[PDB]
Amino acid sequence: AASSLDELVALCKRRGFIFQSSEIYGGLQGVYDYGPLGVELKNNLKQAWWRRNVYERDDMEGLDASVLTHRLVLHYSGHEATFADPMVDNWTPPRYFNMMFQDLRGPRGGRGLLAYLRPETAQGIFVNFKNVLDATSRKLGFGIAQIGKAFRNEITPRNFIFRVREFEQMEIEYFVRPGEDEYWHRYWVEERLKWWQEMGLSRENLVPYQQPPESSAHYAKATVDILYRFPHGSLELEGIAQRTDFDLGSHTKDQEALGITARVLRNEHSTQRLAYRDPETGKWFVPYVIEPSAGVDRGVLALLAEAFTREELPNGEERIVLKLKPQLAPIKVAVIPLVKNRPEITEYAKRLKARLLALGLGRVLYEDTGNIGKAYRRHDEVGTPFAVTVDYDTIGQSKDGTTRLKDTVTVRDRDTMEQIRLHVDELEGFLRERLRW
Amino acid sequence: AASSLDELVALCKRRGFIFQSSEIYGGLQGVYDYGPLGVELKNNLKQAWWRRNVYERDDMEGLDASVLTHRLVLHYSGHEATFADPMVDWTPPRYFNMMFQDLRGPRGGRGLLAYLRPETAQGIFVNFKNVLDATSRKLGFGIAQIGKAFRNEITPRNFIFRVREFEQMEIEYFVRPGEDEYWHRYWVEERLKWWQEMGLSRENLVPYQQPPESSAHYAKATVDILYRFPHGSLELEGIAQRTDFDLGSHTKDQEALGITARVLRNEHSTQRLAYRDPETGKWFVPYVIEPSAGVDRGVLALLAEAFTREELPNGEERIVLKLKPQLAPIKVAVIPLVKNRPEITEYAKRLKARLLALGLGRVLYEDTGNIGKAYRRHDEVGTPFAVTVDYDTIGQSKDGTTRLKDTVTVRDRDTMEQIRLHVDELEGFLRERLRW
Repeated sequence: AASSLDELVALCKRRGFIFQSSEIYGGLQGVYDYGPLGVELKNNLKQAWWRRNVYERDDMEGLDASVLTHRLVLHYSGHEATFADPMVDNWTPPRYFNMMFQDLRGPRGGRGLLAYLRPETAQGIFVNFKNVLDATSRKLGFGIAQIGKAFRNEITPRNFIFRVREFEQMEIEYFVRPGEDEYWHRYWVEERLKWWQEMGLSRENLVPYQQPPESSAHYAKATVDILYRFPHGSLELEGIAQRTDFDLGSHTKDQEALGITARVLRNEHSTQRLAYRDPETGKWFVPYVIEPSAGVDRGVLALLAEAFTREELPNGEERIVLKLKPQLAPIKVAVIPLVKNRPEITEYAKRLKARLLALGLGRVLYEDTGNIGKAYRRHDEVGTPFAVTVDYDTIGQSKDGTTRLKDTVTVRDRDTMEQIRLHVDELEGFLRERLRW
Repeated sequence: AASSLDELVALCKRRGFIFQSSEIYGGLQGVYDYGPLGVELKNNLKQAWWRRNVYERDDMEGLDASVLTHRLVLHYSGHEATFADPMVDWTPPRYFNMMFQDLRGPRGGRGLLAYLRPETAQGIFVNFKNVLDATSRKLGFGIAQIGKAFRNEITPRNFIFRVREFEQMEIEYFVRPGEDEYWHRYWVEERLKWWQEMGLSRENLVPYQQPPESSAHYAKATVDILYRFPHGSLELEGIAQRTDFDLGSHTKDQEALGITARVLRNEHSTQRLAYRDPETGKWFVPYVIEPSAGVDRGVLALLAEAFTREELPNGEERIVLKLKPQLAPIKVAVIPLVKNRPEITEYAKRLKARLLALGLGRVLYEDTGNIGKAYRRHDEVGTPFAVTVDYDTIGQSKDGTTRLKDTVTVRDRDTMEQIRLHVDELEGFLRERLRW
C-alpha cells in the first residue's frame, strides 16, 4: 500500500499514467489526461466491469448515450433546480451556483439554443427505457449498464483525480417491481463489494457506509457508499442507491394514470410512456430502480494506491513495485534483448513477443531501452508481472559451441524477483497458468 | 449490400443499434445514442483497431486526453482564427464559429473560456514531450488515441453524417524530416488494407488523392478513403502528411529549430516539442503522418455493406446482416424450444455459460416466444450461430430412445443449414469459425 498522495501523483506523472491536461500552457486545472500506461489500466478496468455485468449476466442490456443533453431532460430530472452548491466572494451576499456545464447550440446564445454537458450518465439510461424495452422485449428483473463521460462544473478542484471537472463513470440501472425493491438493493451491495475485492482491493480498506436519513436525498429510500481508504483519507468509490420510481417517474407521460410513489414534477413534454405493464394481469406501473454507480478514475487510483509498495533490498537500497493484479496490468510480459546493436537478437525478441501476444493473455511488449538494469526497474514501477530476456544462448551462439541452450530464455518474476531459465514451449503453459482469468 | 439509407435508419432504430438522442422531448437533432446492439458493434470495432495499431505494432504508444480544451491550444492550432469572421448575410453581424465552447467555473471572464475539442489530435500534439520523456522512444514512432469530438454544426443532415457529437480513431506518427514521403504511402496501404479485413469490399472503397488545390497549406499530401454509401460517397478516413506544422505551432524556441511550415509566433509554450540526437546532437521538429478515421462512419459502413435482402425457397424474403463474425454484437444465441419446460431452460442456461467460457465473444441466452421470431431477430442483428435446445437434448424423446441426449441443433446464419451435434464438438466447431 502507498503512504502519501504525492508519491502517487509523482509516479503517475513519472511513468506515464496520468498528466495534467494542457500542461504546456499552464494546465486546465481540474482536467487530466491518461498516458500510455494509464489508458491501458483504465481500459482493463472498464472491460473487466463490462464482462462481469453484461456478458456474465442474463438480465443486462448495454448502452452508450451522448454527452450533449437536451435542456429539458435536466429540467425534469431536477438538476436545473438543485444540482448546485452555496457560493460567495470578497463578502457578497451568498447564492447557489448551479454546477452544470452549459453550452449553446449553433447561431445565437438564445435561451432556446442552450444544451448541457451531462453531469452524470444515468439520464441517458432513463430516457431510453421505453426504447430499450421495445427493441429487446425484456421482462422485469432487468437492468441497463453503461460507461461514459460526465462533467461537473466544480468551483475548487482539489487534490488530483478527486475533485475534477471531466471524468468517467460505470453505472447500472436495475429496474425492479415496486414490491421487491428492498431485496435487490442488498443483493447489489454484496455483489459490487464482492467485485471490488476480486479486482484486488483488500477488505480492510473497503468501507460500506450506510447513509443516515438526513443525508438521503428525498426520493432515495436508502443508500450505501463504498469508500476506499486512500493515503489522504477515505474517498467514495461507488454508491448503490435505491431510487424508487423517481427517475422513470419524472420523465414519463400519463403520470397520474400510473400510481407514481415519489414526488415528481408535472411533465408536459414527454412523448412516450416509460412504464411497465402485465403483472400477470394488465396493470401499468412504474418500476423502482436500484443504482450502482462507480467512478472510473477513483477506481484506477484505488488500484494504484493499493498496489503501490516500497521494498527494502538485501544490498541496502529500496525499490518501488506496483503489485497490480496480473490480469489488469497495463503490460503482461516484457521481452527484453540483452544487447541493443545485435540484429539476430532484436529480430528474435520481436518474433517471440508476437508468439506470446498470440496466446491472448494480454499485452506483450518488446522493450529496446538501454541497460537491462533500467528495464527491470521501469517495469516493476509500472507493475508488469513478467520479464523475459533474450541473449546469445537463446539464439544459438553459445561461446562453447553447444546448442543445448538454443530457444531458452530467462523469465523474472515481478514480485519474487526470482529468475528461472526455461525453454520457450514451457513458457507458454507457465504463462497460461499465471495469467488466465 | 443495402439499397437505401432509410432501410438502415429503420433497422438501426428497430433492433437497437442507434436511437435519436433525447427522442422523448423532440430529439436533440444532430446527436444520437447507441443501443444494446450498437454499443457492442461499436466497441468491437474500436478494439480491433486498438489491437491492430498498438498491440500488434512496436512503435506505437496509446493515449486518452480530455475533451475540455484550454482556449490557447485551439488558438495556436489555427482553429480559433478560421471562424473569427463577421459574416453579414440584412441578418445580424455574426461569427459563424464551428466549435462548442464554455467557460470554466466562477465567471464568464475571457481568461476562463474553454472549448469542447473539435478533434482529438491536439491532445496528442501537446503531450509529445510528455510521452517522449516517459517512454524514452526513438523516432519512427506514433501515438494512437480514441475519443469524442464536437463540431458546432448548423444543419444536421442525414443521420450519422453531419452530427455534433461523435468519436474518432486517430494516430500521429512522428517521423524524421527526410523520410516523410515514404511513411505517408506506407500508412495509406495499411489503413486501406485494414478496412477490407474488417469486411468492406475493395469495390466500395475509393482512395482519393487530393489535388494541390484541396491540400491545406502545410499539407505536403493527403489521401481520403471514401465509402460507397447508398446515398453517395462519404469520407471514412483521411491520411494526411502535415510536415512539422503541428509540433511546430506548439513548441518553444521556434526560430532555434528550423521549422519548415509557416507557424504563429508562440509566446506561451513552456516546453520544447522537438527531437534531438541524429547520432550527433542536433535538435529538430519531426514531420507527422496522420491517419484519422470516424468511428460512427465505420460502424455505418459495416452495416451498409453487411445489409442484404434474400429471397427464400418458400417464396418470402429475409433481411440478414452479413457482419464479419468476430465483430457481431452477438456470437452465439442459445435458445430453448419450449418456454415452459424447466429441464430445458435450466439446461440451456448452463450451456450459454459453458460457451461464454470459451472466450470467443458474447453468447446470449434467448427466452423470447416463438422459435421462428428468434431466428428472424437474429439474422437481422447479424449473429452467426444459433444453438437450440429441445426435449431430445434433455432426454425426453417421444420415441423413447436416448441416442439424442446432450446434442443441440446449430443453425448457420448465412447458409441457414442446421446440423445437430454433441456439445463437446460444438466447442471445436466454434473455435474454428470464430477465432481471429
